[PDB]
Amino acid sequence: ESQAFQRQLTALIGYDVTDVSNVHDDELEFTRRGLVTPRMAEVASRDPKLYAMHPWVTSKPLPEYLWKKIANNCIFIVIHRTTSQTIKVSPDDTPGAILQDFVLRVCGRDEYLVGETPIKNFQWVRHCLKNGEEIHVVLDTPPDPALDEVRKVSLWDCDRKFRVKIRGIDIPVTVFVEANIQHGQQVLCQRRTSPKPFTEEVLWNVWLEFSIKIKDLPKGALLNLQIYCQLLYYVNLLLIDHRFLLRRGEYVLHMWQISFNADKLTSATNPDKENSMSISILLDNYCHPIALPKRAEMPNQLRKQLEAIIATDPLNPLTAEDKELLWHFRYESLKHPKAYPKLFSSVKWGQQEIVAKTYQLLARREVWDQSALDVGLTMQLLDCNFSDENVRAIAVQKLESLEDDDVLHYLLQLVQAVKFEPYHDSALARFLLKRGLRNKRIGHFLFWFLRSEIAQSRHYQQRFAVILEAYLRGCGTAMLHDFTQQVQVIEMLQKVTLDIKSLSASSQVISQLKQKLENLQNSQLPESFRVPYDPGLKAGALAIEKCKVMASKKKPLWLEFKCADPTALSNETIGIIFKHGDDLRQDMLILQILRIMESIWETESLDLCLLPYGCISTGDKIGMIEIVKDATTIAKIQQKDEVLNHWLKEKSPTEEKFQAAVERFVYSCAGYCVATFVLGIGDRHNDNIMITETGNLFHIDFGHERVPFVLTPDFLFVMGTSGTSPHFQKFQDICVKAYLALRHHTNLLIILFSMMLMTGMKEDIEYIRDALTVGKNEEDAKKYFLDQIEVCRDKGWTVQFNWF
Ligand SMILES: COc1ccc(Nc2ncc3c(n2)n([C@H]2CC[C@H](O)CC2)c(=O)n3C)c(C)c1
Repeated sequence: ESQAFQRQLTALIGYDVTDVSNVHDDELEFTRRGLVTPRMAEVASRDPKLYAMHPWVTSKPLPEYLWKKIANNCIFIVIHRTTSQTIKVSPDDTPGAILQDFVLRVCGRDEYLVGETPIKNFQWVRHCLKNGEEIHVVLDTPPDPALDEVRKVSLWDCDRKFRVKIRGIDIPVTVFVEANIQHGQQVLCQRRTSPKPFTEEVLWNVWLEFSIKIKDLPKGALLNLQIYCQLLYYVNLLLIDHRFLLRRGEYVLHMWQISFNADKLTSATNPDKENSMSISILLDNYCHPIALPKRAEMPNQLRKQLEAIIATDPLNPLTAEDKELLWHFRYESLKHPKAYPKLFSSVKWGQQEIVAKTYQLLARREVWDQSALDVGLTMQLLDCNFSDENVRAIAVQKLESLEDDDVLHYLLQLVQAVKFEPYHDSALARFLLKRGLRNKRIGHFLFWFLRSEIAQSRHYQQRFAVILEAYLRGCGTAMLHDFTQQVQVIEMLQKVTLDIKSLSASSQVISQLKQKLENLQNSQLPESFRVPYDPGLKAGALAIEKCKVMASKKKPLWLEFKCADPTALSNETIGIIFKHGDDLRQDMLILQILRIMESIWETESLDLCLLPYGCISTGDKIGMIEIVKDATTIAKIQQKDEVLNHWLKEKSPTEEKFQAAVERFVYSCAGYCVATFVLGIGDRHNDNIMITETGNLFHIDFGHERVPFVLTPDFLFVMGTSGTSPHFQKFQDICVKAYLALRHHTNLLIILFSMMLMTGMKEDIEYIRDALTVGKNEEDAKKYFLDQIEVCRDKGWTVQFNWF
């Protein structure tokens, strides 16, 4: 009766937040009640009308390539009733002015054209102009906001050295315990136990005294415990808790098993108590509670040394000379905004006096607050290397400036950045909540980004579940209903995917698939649901006739659905692929960097025609993918030079379209050539590369003799070259222009890649350093990328054959 709402959330989240079996403290519960106020703050402040209609707008300028589509400075928009009427409108006109009570909704979508923004600033308009599609809208009644209703003694006095006694270990299946006092990634001090023979139970009952004092312990200090037989098991314990108190008492911590990573810094313990290793520890308990409280100019040559350090990439290491120089001239380093990540690495966190000096420094935020928002720099202070709550907070405040559109660009990476946070109720977690509760699109993707990690990562499911419950308790009854219609479908369809995969090592499989879905369609399944990757799109009834099982090494479910919106322009079905086997969380990350790459090029007035298809990971190596209409594989066309160009002319009806297809190929090919090379996912097979009948080429399957990228003689013949051509010159020109544009955002791409490698996947990250050629000049870099084209031209088909 009363607890029916919590059980409703538990089914949506995929984890029971009310469960307190895998906890040793009230951390998750304190953060649950602490997340009430920021949720209430956004629910009360948000506009009912604007939130219900969720307008997707951008304050960014209109691109140079998109102005070419608007003739005589007036675009055409058609308003529907049975009857339609075309209206010529200026790009600077507001929807109300075109309206001359009634809303302008997109035909066949849940996207609305409202607010004090011009038509050129609407994301749907910029999309229609790109693909060369007519802007079709319908005079609708505004959606009711009532559908979105919401249901309702000092530590610095302790001069004694820190110690912790390791009682023993226990496993049902030579060894020693490695104790570490960690702050981020840096180890303050290390102490190891005597090596005793490895058995079922190994007791020590000995105190491990550290060099660090109680006074010198910082906020967010971790007690890293490691088992070496070499490394086998790991576990962590936050020494200074969420209530600013030094931990006390007996603890039995279940350790995570191995075989660097975001999964190592986790405060959460192993839920598998009947199969994992455990550790018994005791912390010095006291009667009184121990709580934690709250110039001259640089010379010419030394300034040249300091400015050189700030100028280097985020991966370049800081020596003792570098760290001491940055800390001594911290006030001059404070003047430079790019110096902040390198400066906050130069500070001794295991020293009470030094940490206090970092706080009085940070107080003079006069230059940081006034500085231009650098997302690369902002994200830099949110990684594994930064664990001070106050240092991480100065980055989160800069993210507040970021508009809704740009929040969507980095939403996935910001969600993964929570893994690097020492405590649960953090500024970043509170930020993701507020931005998710303000905008329906941000909140929708937030739900799926959180639900993806909960379903797989047991290391962070407890943390992400309390963030999802906090979002879910303010998204409104309308979204809560939609999220259930989505969950019910994705869960029922995940069952069929794993069932069909188990039945295959044909006529039998396709007849059994059509059997399994038919009885599901005429049962408890919803009549309509929202597409997790395209929330504007709404899929209805299953097209059982068009449903099939794909023929590959894995057995995915090719599913087709009729559109729920009857105001849709075409009767075209929605295609969704349910695939098990590959890690879709990796595909999710690469596709996001690809979307960022498109925005990076947009600011530089470039359009490299990338196709970043929809992909949402739902469970254990299982999720959904977008079916790209009128698109096939390169290997499918082969099942050698003329073969690809002939397919383009065959699928082209008029010469007007084939001359457009060759241009659509030149941009899309060069775009994926640059993108895949930078991220180190360029040496791929024809089966993992696709092309549309419109000429748009795109890379697929990012589930983890050599060549930098794919530029085979079948593609070069489309351009008209054999081992120059007017199209090939256009290709190399845009290849240089696109590569040069990404080098202007090196630190962004370095920090995006570094995070991806830690949350999704040391020497491996070092790849982008050479790929984006750090240290070299713009003219020197031009020759490097042109030489990579020459490697592809010399190799040709040699690499493609080698893939067995
Ligand atoms: C994460 O990888 C994926 C999976 C499916 C799609 N969508 C998709 N739409 C239409 C397709 C298609 N795939 N394929 C594949 C099947 C998988 C195989 O590996 C390659 C060929 C086709 O033959 N047609 C006609 C994408 C864009 C990426």
